[PDB]
Formats: sequence, C-alpha cells, structure tokens
Amino acid sequence: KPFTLPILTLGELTNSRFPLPIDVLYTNPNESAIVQCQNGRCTLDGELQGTTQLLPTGICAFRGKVTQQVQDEHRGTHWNMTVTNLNGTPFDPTEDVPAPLGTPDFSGQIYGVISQRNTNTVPGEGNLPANRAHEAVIATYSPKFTPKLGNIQFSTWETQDVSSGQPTKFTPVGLASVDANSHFDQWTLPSYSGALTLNMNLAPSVAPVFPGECLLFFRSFIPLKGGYGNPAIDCLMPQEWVQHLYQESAPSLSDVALVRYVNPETGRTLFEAKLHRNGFLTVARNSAGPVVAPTNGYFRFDSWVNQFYTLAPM
Amino acid sequence: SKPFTLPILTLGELTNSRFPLPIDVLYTNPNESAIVQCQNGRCTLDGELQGTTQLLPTGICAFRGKVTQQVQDEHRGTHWNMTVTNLNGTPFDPTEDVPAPLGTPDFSGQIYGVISQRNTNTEGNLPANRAHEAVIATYSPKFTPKLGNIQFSTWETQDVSSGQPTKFTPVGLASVDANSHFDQWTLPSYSGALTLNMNLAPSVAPVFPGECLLFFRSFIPLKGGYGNPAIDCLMPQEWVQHLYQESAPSLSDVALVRYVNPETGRTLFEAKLHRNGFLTVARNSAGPVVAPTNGYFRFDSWVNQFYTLAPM
Ligand SMILES: C[C@@H]1O[C@H](O)[C@@H](O)[C@H](O)[C@@H]1O
Ligand SMILES: C[C@@H]1O[C@H](O)[C@@H](O)[C@H](O)[C@@H]1O
Ligand SMILES: C[C@@H]1O[C@H](O)[C@@H](O)[C@H](O)[C@@H]1O
Ligand SMILES: C[C@@H]1O[C@H](O)[C@@H](O)[C@H](O)[C@@H]1O
Repeated sequence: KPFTLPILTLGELTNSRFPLPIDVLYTNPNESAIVQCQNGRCTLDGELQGTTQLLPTGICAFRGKVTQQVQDEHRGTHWNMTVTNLNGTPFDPTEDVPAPLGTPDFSGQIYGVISQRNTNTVPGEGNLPANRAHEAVIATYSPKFTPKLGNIQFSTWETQDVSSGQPTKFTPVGLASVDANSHFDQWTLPSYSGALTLNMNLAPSVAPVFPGECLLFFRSFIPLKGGYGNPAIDCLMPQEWVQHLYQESAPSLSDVALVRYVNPETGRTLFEAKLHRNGFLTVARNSAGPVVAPTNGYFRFDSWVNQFYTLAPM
Repeated sequence: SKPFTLPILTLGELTNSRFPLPIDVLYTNPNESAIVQCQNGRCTLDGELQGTTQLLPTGICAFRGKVTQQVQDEHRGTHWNMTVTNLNGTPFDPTEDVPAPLGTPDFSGQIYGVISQRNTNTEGNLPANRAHEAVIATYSPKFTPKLGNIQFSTWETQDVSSGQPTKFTPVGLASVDANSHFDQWTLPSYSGALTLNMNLAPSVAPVFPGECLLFFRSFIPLKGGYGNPAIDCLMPQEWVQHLYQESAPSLSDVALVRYVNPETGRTLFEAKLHRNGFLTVARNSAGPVVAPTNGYFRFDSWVNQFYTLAPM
C-alpha cells in the first residue's frame, strides 16, 4: 500500500500538541534540549506513540472528578481531581503508556476552563443536572501533577464554586503565564508519576543525524491569560497527519521519505525535506526562525530515499 | 472513477463538526418539528464544503478580529464590539458567497468561551496579553458576522483592549434557560434580524417514508444553571475533512453504509448516506442508538434513493 500525506495546506492544519491552528513552519538548529514530545507522535506506518490520541479535542484535555479542595503554597484555590481515560473508562496505570492519552507533554501553567455537569438530577428542574464552569490552571511541573497515578491538581480564581464528586472536564485554552516562576518549557516533560519518578513508555527522542540538517516544526502561537510574551508550541507533525497515518497504516519502505513542499498555485517546489520513519521532518537549513512561505503550501510525498540522501539546502 | 470511501475512525475517534466536542452517541429524533439546516459540518459526498464549513477543528465556532468599543450593560456585565476577520486573518469580504465568515456559529444561543488578546505593538520587547471569559449571544441584534462585526459580553468590566488582535476560543454554553434562547436548529440572522440569510447550505430531511435523520450527538458544557444540552451534527468533522481530501465522484444519490462491529464483523444496522452529506435510518424511535463506540460506518455500495433500508 503506497504511502501518502494528506493534501491539507498549512492554513488547513492544526497542532498535535495543543488545540491551535498551525501558524508557521519553524526551525531552531541550536536547540540544546532533547526533543521528545509525547503528543503528535506517530510512525509513518501509523503506530501512535507516547500519549498521542486521535481527537483534536483530546489534546491537553482531562476528564475525571474533583475530589476535594487541597492546600498548596501557590496563589489561588487548589483542587484535586481524579482523571479517567478521555472516553470515560478508568485509567489503568499498568497500560504501557506514559500517562492517559492526551495528557500535556510539556512543563508550564496550562490555562483553560474546568466545567462540571452533576450526576444527580433535580425533579423540579425537569430532572436536569446543575452545572458550573470556571477558569483553571494546571501546573504540569507541580509535584501534585500525577496523571499516570490517576490524579492531577488544578487551581482556580474561584474560591468555592467547584463541586466535589462531580464529573469534571478540563478544556485547554492557552498558558496562564510565561513569567520566571511559571516554568514554561515546551521540551521539558512533566514527571507523570510525580517528583523524583522516572517517566516510562516514552515515545523516543528525535534529532537530525545528517550534517547541516535540523528539525522542522509546525509551530502555533499559544494564547496567554496575562503578562508579557509570545509563546509558541512546536509539533513534529500536525494532528491531521497523525490521523491520516493512523488510518492508512502504509508500510514504510525505507527509514526516510523524501517530501517536497509545493506551491499548488504555481506548481513549484519551495524546498524539500526528509520525513523520517519515526514521524518527524528534517531540512537542510542553517538558521533559526520561521520558514517564510505562503500558507497554501503543502508537503507532497515524492519517494522513499535513505539516510544517505542529501537534501537541497532550503 | 475514484472510489468513494469513509475514514475508519470509530465513534470514540470522531469529533463534532458544529462545536469543538468529541462525539458521544448516535442519535435520532423522528418527531423533530424544526427545519434542519445547520451550516457547519456541511460537505457533499464529492467533497464540496457548504454553508460556513471550514476544515479546522479549532475554527468551529471560533472568531478572530479586533475590539472597537466598550459598552457597559445597563444591569450587569460589559459588552464589547468586535470587528471580525476570516479565521486566517485576511479581511472578511461580505460580498463572498458565504452566509458569514467560515466557522461562525450556526445556532441560536449564548456561546461561552474565552476571549484572548496578544498585543501587536510594544519599553520591554514582548507584547502584553490578557484573556477573560466571554459570552456571544448569537440571537442578538448585534450579532452581525456577515456584516463583519459581532458583540461579546464579559464579566470583566475593564481589562479588554481595543485595536488589538483578539481570539474567541469556544468552550460551551452560558445557559440554556428560557431567556438564553438556545435552539440548535434556529439559525442566527447573520446580517441582523430584518435581513435574509444568504448562500445557505440546504435543509436536510428523509425523502422516503419510515426514515429519520441520524445525528452524531455531543453534550456541550454549561457555565451555570441546570441542563444537559446537546449539539447534533450531520457528519463528524473528520468526515468533512476526508470527503474534502478525497473528492470522489458520487455515483448515485445515496451511498449505502453499514455500521459494523469489528470484533464480530457483524453489521449492527445500515443507513443511507445522502449525496448532500447526511444520514438517514429506518427507525421509528427517538433517543441514542445503543451500540459499542468502537463501531464504525463502512461504505457498502451506491444505491438508489428508492432503496429500502433494513429497519433498525
Ligand atoms: C475569575 C477572575 O476574575 C478576576 O476579576 C480576574 O482579574 C481574573 O483574571 C480571573 O478571571
Ligand atoms: C501585561 C498585562 O497582563 C495582565 O495580566 C493583563 O490584565 C493586562 O491587560 C496586561 O496585558
Ligand atoms: C469572572 C467572573 O467571576 C465571578 O466570580 C464568577 O462568579 C463568574 O461566574 C465569572 O467567572
Ligand atoms: C445551578 C447553579 O448554577 C450556578 O451557575 C452555579 O454557580 C452553581 O454551582 C449551580 O450549579
């Protein structure tokens, strides 16, 4: 079965690591961190890895139940919530994944909304349940961030109106802050089972091997609740590619696919890239920053090549 | 002729095309009195997007633009006038043959979400940001997205900036009380109340007796109050994306599809997938379809509109 990519253009793609549109292609050759994100991880023959799942709505989402308000040294009102799988089934800590699928894969203060729809109903309200929603922040670097253990902590500005024991949804919106104390680092993994514990079942790190090549990312700018900053989240492949590869399950015929970024209006190749078996791109570029190209561009699969192939410089 | 196909995503791998929600259940309501004419999640089987439908899951019920004016509510809250652009940032051209900017909500209600802003200009060199909860009343006379401007309301009374890039991220509904006018089949008046909506995707309905529409239903969060609101789409967003990609010619008015249990390989029921992009089943009851969420629709064959469905 022939390998293919979707023909979605850049303006028709979304980020696999946060629910955002793709804004720009981006490189950063001098990156010192190990790149080992756990969302948006899928091999070219369709094997999901890390905490990757298929739903755009599941990325950095949680589902579970608040248990109680809990004490924390930091500003705001804090709440513990048990988390299930996103489909509502209990999370089994013995499954070979790093954390429930969809769990955030970076250090930071994730801003969003916690909502609740009670289980118990009121006969006088037409047998309908009570609801509430409030802004919330999940500090994924917190020692109380233990999604692999089945529970996480979030904070609210709201001091009282979060109910114990009720079905709870976290909808991610952006970051609370990127100030010095907010520990935003997109390449630092949370400790999924808590402070001082080793993460397990991780999708592998990715890196260029060939001289003069660097990783190519699909970058999205992420909203901020407050403060100064222009934070971005870089993914290895957009969510649509994860969905496409998963569907197709086409055998990989070598370790490296040649892809060309094409202008569909002019028919011209703007540059070429290696699409590696483990699900990431490299290009021959010697600079950091955006790739300035029209957002109607798209990657076209050309052929299977190998580690010895020399890319034309971008 | 390029063969027609559906994705092999199961129900638990699908999302709603009318609000950013996972699909929870398949659903019927044969006795629905409303005309069904939603404008998001509209795609013909040969890949033609219709209504306000666009491809991004992040674009559904999203807005992008700039705030122009602050107006205090007479009682509580603050209203903000927002010019809106296309989601890709380009100016919205009201002369384009669409009902409203793609992604515009397609139902009456108070849509609850978060307005966020990242300023354009900067003596530090990083832009200032803010976000607050917001509500967009799509039934409001000030909801005129086809004219390039809408209004949202906030609890926040001051901290929303004019002339700065603004994003609305939808989250759910503010209320489904009587005074909140939630009706998922009532279209907003995209240009205001006394004006006719234009360029609409057509209404959908069974043509053959004994059939009813089959929906992909999602439950939508509420900011407050009592309720268990739901939003029904004709096809999930992944089907819109797939059909658009494939652009396979339609070889009859109807693609017969079977909902299959892959564990047993058995067909649970069959449905008609109509050319204009919607499902009907032979069912004479309302409510969820009780089936495993690892079930999925498989394309069987092109059939005629006169084909008689096996009763569910
Ligand atoms: C719920 C809280 O309301 C306050 O007025 C705001 O200043 C905070 O940002 C937060 O939204
Ligand atoms: C930099 C400042 O951050 C704060 O949280 C906001 O409330 C202000 O509007 C401003 O953007
Ligand atoms: C910003 C507003 O803060 C208040 O405390 C809350 O009661 C409202 O629901 C809203 O979130
Ligand atoms: C019915 C009530 O709606 C309000 O908005 C909420 O703040 C309460 O917790 C409760 O659910």
